[PDB]
Amino acid sequence: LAAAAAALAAALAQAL
Repeated sequence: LAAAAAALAAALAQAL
């Protein structure tokens, strides 16, 4: 679950 959370966190960061 932390692995998944981090993946998505990165996606948002990279969006900008």
